[PDB]
Amino acid sequence: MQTIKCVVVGDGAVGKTCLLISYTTNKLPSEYVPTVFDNYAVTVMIGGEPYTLGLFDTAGQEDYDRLRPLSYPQTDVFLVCFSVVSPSSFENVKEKWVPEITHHCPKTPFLLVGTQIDLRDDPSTIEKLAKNKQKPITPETAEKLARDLKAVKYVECSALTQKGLKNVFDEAILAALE
Repeated sequence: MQTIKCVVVGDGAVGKTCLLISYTTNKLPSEYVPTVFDNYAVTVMIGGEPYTLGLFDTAGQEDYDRLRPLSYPQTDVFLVCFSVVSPSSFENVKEKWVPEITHHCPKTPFLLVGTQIDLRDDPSTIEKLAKNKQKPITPETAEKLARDLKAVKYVECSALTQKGLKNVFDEAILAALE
């Protein structure tokens, strides 16, 4: 019903910032991409939809320091992000972190996302990597692991695939209803 907070957690470090500014529709072609300040609170309206969605990023443990409280969730929508390249972040986020998130509560809406798309690029990093090195892990591979359960969304985001995290802000208002 009211603005809701959301945080992004992934393997080690993911979509540090470029992800936070996704909706910003900055798109690589644009030099704009300040990372000096971490964003996680922005008020934007869509076609007459006044709401505010907070978004986190990298920060592995998202609390490297254990001293901090491990209880009292400050988010209602869990956003998992992994770089679309290197089965490392993919195999972990959806597998190793899933149980960590599940422990917090029985079941809750889960949005699936990725970072640095296919290696901060996709067109100049796929051909340069080598056809036999492309080893993509999103198209269907990602859908399988989501199906293993039942996330919510299914896409990526990286100064490009931010064709979702953009259309997400609007979906965020839907989460507030819950």
